Order: sequence, then C-alpha cells, then structure tokens
Amino acid sequence: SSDAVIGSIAQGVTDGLTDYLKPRVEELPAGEVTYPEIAGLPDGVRVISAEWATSKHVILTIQSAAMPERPIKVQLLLPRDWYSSPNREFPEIWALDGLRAIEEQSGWTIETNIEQYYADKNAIVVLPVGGESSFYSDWEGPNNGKNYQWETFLTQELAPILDKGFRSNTDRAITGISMGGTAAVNIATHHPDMFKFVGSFSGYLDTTSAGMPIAISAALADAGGYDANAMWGPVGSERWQENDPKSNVDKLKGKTIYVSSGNVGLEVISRMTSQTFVDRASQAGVEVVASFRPSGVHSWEYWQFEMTQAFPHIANALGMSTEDRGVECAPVGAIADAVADGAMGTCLTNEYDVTGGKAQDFANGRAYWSANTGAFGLVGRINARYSELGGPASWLGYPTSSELKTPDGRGRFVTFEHGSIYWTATTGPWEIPGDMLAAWGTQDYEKGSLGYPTGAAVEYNGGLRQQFEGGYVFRTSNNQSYWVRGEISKKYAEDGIFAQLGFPTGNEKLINGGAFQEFEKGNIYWSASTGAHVILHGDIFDAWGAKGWEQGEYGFPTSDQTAITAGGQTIDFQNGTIRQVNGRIEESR
Repeated sequence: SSDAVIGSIAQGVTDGLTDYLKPRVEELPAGEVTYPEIAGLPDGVRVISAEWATSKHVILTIQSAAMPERPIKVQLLLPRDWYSSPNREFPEIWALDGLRAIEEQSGWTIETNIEQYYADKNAIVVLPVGGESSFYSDWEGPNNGKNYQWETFLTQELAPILDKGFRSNTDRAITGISMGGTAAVNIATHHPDMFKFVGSFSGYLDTTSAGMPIAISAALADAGGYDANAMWGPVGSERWQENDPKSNVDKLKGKTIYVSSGNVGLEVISRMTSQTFVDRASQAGVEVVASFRPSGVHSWEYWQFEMTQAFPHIANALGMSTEDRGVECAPVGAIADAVADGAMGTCLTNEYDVTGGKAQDFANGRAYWSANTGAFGLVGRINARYSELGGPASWLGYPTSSELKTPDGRGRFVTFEHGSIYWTATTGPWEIPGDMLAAWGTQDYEKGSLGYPTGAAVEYNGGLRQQFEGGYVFRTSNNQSYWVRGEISKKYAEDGIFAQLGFPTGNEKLINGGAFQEFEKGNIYWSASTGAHVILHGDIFDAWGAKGWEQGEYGFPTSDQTAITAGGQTIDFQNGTIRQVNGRIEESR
C-alpha cells in the first residue's frame, strides 16, 4: 500500500494526487474596512487595510517586505471576550492551509465550522490565505510566477503585527493540515521559542527518506505545477535536511506536539511520515500525542475534528483558564445529525472508539454509532442499563432506535441489533435477548399478561429464565424460546417441578375449559375449578388420552401425578382416578 503509491509516483503518475485537498472557491463576505496604524513594524511592513466580514472575523491586507510584489491576506478569528475585555491580551493559534490553498480564502473557513468552534474561546486564530504549494517556507528562488518567503513573512512580519496591533501575548500554537502540517513542524524547529505547541493534521513529517522527495515533487507538480528544486534545491541539499520534521524532532523538546493521520495516495504517505515522525520522537525522548484512529468522517470535517481533539492540549500549552476554553468538544457526522434535536444537551466529550464504532457522552445521556446501524442518542435509565452492560461491547450490539413509547403510555423501550431494553417507572430497565423477545412477542409483548421484564435473563438449569410481571420467558438447553404465564407459571416455578417436566416444548394453549402447556417430560393442565397440576408422559397419560384427555370422561387433573410404592403412580381427575400400580393401568371412577 505505502510502496504502491510511492511506486505509482516513480512511474510518473501525478495527475489527481492532490484533488482530495482542492477546496470550493468561496469569496469572503464584504465588510466595514478600517486602516490600523501600527508603530514599530520592520521597513516595508504595514497593514494596508482591515476588512470586518463580522465583528469577530477580520481580514488583514498586509504590505510584506519579504514578499512585496502584491499584498498578503490573513484572516483573524477574534476571541469571545475581544470587546467585553478590551485591555486583555490573548494567545495565537495558527491554522495553516493544505497544498491546494486558493487566494480567495483559507480552506479552514471554506470547508469547516472552525468559525463556530472558536466563537466561544479566548484565543486569536490566525489563518493565512493563499500560497499554493508554498509549504509556508523561504524558497531558494522564484518559480511558476511566484516568489515564496512565507517563513520570513510569518515569523518576522505577521508575528509583530499581531503582537503590536492585535492584543496578542507572545504565546503561540502553530498547526496546519497537509503542507501546513509539515510547515507547522518545520517552522517550530526553526523558531522553537516562538511556539509552545505544534500540530500536524495529515501532514508529511518526512521529506529526506528515500522516495519521499520524488513524492513532494509529484505533490508540487500536481498542486499548480511547481518545482521542488526551486523550493529546497538539489534533492539531498542542506535545505531538505533543514525542512525534515523526523530529523529535527529533537529541537521540539519541552513542547506539546499533536500528530494525526488516516483519513488516498497522499493520506497513505502522510500516515507513513507521521509514524516515522512519532517513532523518531520516542527515540529522541520527546512526548507526542498521536491520532491514527479510524473515523466515519473524512477530509475537511475530519481535520476540524482533529482540531477539536488537539484544542484541549493547545489550551494546556498556552495556559488558558477553564472559563477561556468554552465548550471544548463538538459532534460530527452521523452522531451530529442524530443529536440535532438538542435533546441530548451539551456534549461532555467527542466521538471516542468503542468496539464496533463510536460513542459520545452528553449531559442527558450517551450517543452510539456504527457504519451498519447508524447513530442514536439514548437517555435516562435505559441508557444507564445499556452502559452497565458495556454498550456495544455487550451482546446487545448497537442501538437500532432512540427511546420509544409503548401504546399503554407507561412503557419506554430501545431496540438493538441482538435484543431490546424495556423500562417502566415501577419495573426498571431490563434487556431481553432477541430470541426470547420474539417468544414474548407471540403473546403480544407488554400488551399480553406477561407485561414488562422485572429482571435479567439468568442461568436456569443449562438455559435462561427472565422474570416478567405476568410470568417468565425461557431459553431451552436445545436453544429455543418459550414463555410460561399465570397459574401454570406459579406451578412450573414451584420447588422440584422443573426436575419432573424439564424445559417447555411450546407456549400455553387455551383449550375448552382452561389451558395447558407441553414440557419435555410432561404437561401442566389448569382450569378455574381444578388448578394447575402436572401429568407426566407414560401409561397413565396414554390411557387418559384413549378417553379424550381433559375434553373426555375424566376431565382436568385435580392433583399432581405422584409416586406411591415400587413403580406405583396415581393422578386424580374431576370425574375419576388413573393409577399404574405393579406395572398395570387401573382406571377407577
């Protein structure tokens, strides 16, 4: 896989390698322009104009010394308390775009909800615009009608502007995706005091290792047709070694570092480089937070997800207070769509991996998702039980519904892959295995005598017995499901009765005059008058059979078939008695 992509590139396949990073062409919204005058900037450097898309999203147009030909646009997302605390200073969080960055706007604000995410947070988000393929570096020379001195522009010109003009403390976190991820680490290793945190989302953290250069060239080739020689020079030179994260990792000792990859060619290369990077960090004894986890979200939504995953570590590195951080976590993809009601409340955590898929904590309960089942938010006592069991780790599998109401309006239930959980204020939350559930169904679930489960399916004589309001449901030693109800049920559960009958072979059947149920080794018969009484398979039964059982002369049993002497066995009926004494059937009325 890793070798196959490097291979395709070596065979001259570049076309389409960077398309997965191409953002929508969206123009920033029009706004009130101001002309800030900043004292103490370097020669040639000033802020031409500040346009306010919103009161919290301001676009700077900067006159660069290092890049003078035309101006550089840089988006700021201003902290929550910008106006409410007008004397306060804030930390900087730099969000560097990917290979296919367009001049019109930062990919981050085109393709993600980063505007909304940071709205409630006390930090200045810096989002430099344009610079396709720049890798935010100082190129050896000009190329492809552009001259890139981005590393200088960022560290030597923009950094002062924000420090002087935009109420910034020097405290910075530098992050980015794709070339931005590479750049984030390169720039941090070059200026280790300017940053307290470094973040690479799906970046290329290895530029020197055999075949890496042929890829980085293929990248600049596809991403507008740039020449890597123009950027860092000959394919071995001191400029490549200078811009190779895996080599330089040792220079980031003391810093919070975040590395993500996974979510085709270039993502594969990023996964390898990121792995090599973490490997070399561990060797250097530099702690790094790695994220190679799978996700149901891809590209832009995925990258913004990783941003929110990193933010708590950013906040730690920049020493932001709890009240500064706002709501750190944010729902994405299918869980986000299912939580849109607002029912679940404020999220307490992000999507985290559970066995078959993902789970997310909320104020009011937990949400669950798998590619198969989809996403559902569960609340209250049902959810409290589903958790007690281990959520999708437990035999139930993933939820196939949210909390549903029963037509009697006193019950609530949730459906799962391999069962259901039912709840009432008085019975509690209980899980019924799918097979036992279908059996309970034959009697019409909660609508029938049995009502609601009152406990869990437990070990019963090499089978399962779950108690209900109206009786019990069973899983037989031969893996079938039958239920037992009312007066027959009271009997079946009595001391020593199971010993005689074994598991049911069918459910209760209503007959003229009462009802009966069939068991492995006998039958239970019940009527209003007689009660529930056991008859066993054998001579007495066959004889009673010859005379129409309970419908015929003798009627319903009025006592349990009990043993007398050596082989002696009797059982009373309504209108007679049948024995089998000394091997013989004795039909006495």
